This record gives sequence, structure tokens and C-alpha cells, in this order.
Amino acid sequence: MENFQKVEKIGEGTYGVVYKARNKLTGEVVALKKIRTEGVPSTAIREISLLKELNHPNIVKLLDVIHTENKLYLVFEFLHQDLKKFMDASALTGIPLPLIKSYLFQLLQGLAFCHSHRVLHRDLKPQNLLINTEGAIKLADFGLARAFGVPVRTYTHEVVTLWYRAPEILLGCKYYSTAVDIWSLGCIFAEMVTRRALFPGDSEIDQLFRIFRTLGTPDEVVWPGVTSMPDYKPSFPKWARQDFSKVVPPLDEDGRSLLSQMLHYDPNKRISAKAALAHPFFQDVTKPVPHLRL
Ligand SMILES: C=CCNc1nc(N)c(C(=O)c2ccccc2)s1
Repeated sequence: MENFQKVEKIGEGTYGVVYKARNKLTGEVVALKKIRTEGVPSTAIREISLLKELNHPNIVKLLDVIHTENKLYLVFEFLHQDLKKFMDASALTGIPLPLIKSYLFQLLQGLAFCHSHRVLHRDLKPQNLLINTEGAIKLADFGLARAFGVPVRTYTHEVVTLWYRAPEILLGCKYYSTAVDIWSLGCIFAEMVTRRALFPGDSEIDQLFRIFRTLGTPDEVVWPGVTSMPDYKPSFPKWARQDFSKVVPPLDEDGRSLLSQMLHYDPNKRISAKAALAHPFFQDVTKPVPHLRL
């Protein structure tokens, strides 16, 4: 825009392009997301309102929404680094447990807040978890599938990451819940600990089968109603559940217990963000400051 001067192209988001920009008048530095359409939704612009009214230390602030010239611009407070970059930069030594614990605890606070206000993220991944020099971590780039809804990928040519998708989404459930965000965060928690993605699928079925090979193929016993799901096939191979201690070594029992509750197959058995906050794993949580190279 004319009121904003592009500094750098931050990346090609899920809906559009993201730039680091400066408000040519206020001098404020922000993250600007540009969105593509001929009709322009309504339930969306109102769904965006819910997002703008969200105020929480662990949620990126949506400062302004500008609809002009068939383009939709979302102005967000700017953070200097994302968790994917931080994990890559920490791959040799790993992120220290106290910081992993702090980040998980803060993200659960953010989700607990979103969820109590009936807001779902839907697409948590390391790339949209932003961190600052003060030791905070915040949820960014909320899905809003209850608006445009992810069709194929994006609007040009970009491979959508399926690594953090909950099983119920992969099995075709149209009405998923807040539980989908807990699953994604559990996958991220595992990744921070082991320094390797938990379920790195390269297709929907491979994603589903990588989950099955690790947690066991779900059945009516562990997930009532699973065989009646839209894309469930009786022909799915039957894999036995692997021993959990092989999953995230050398994470302690408190951490493994919490992770297991975040990865329950049944969305109704999966722990809530609020209940997770009370888990024994956080008894000694603190707020360390990360070493960030900007
Ligand atoms: C991580 C480096 C860029 N700094 C960013 N700050 C904010 N606030 C961002 C976002 O809000 C964002 C938007 C779409 C996709 C990913 C992140 S990115």
C-alpha cells in the first residue's frame, strides 16, 4: 500500500503474501498479510472481528483490517522470529527443556483463551508460532477455515504441510473441535523435544498411516465412532501401538504422560488446554529467555 513501505517479503502464507512493513506515517514496524476473488465473504469479515477483539499476551495482535481494491490486508504486530527457524538454529544442541516447557505452557494459555472464546486456530505449525527476545511465544496466522476453507493448497503453488493435522480432520470429519489444536500442539511439543517432526507425512494417507504406525490403528475400543467416519476404510492396515518410550526420548514421564493425553485419538478424550495447564509437568515451569540471533 501507499501508507506502508515494504521492507522484506516474510513469506507466502496460507491465504496470501506476508511482508515486514513500516507505517510510512507512524514509523511502526508491522507484519502485513495481503489476501487475494469476486464476491468477498461476510461470515469471514465478521469472523475476522472475533480475531481482532482477541487480547492475550500469547496471541499475535491483529492491529488493523483493510479491505480495498479486491485485496484484503491484515496488519499484525511484528515479532522477530518463528519457532521453525529457532528449532533449526537449535538443532545441534536442542532447545533446553525449561524453555520447551515455558513455550508449551504459554501456547496452552493462548489456546485456552481462544477456545473459551469459541475461536479455533486449525493450523498450528512451528512457522506460525512467533517468539520474541523476552521469552514470550505467540499464536499467529489463525486458520479461519470457517470462512474460505482450505481448498487444495493456497492460490498459486505451495505444498500444504500436513504434519500437524489431527486424525479426525484426515478422516473427513467436517465438524472438528478445539481438540484439533491440542493435537497439533502435541506434535509440536514432540518435535521441540526430539528435534525431528513426529509424523512427517507427504500426503494425507501417508500422514494418516504414519500416525497409525506409531499410535496404533484406531478401533471402536479406543475411538468410539471411528469406523463410521467419512473417509474411514475397513481396509486400513492394522498396526499395533508402539511403546511410547521410543517416541520422545529422553523426555521425562511427566512430559510423556502429558503428550499422550494431547495425542488421544478420540477428540472427546483428548485433554483440553485448560486441563493441560494443570498437569504435573508444569509444576516447575519458569520463563527463561532464549538466545535469539536476529
Ligand atoms: C517470523 C518473522 C516475521 N515476523 C512476523 N510477525 C508476525 N506478526 C507474523 C505473522 O503474523 C504471520 C502471518 C502469516 C503467516 C505467518 C506469520 S510473521
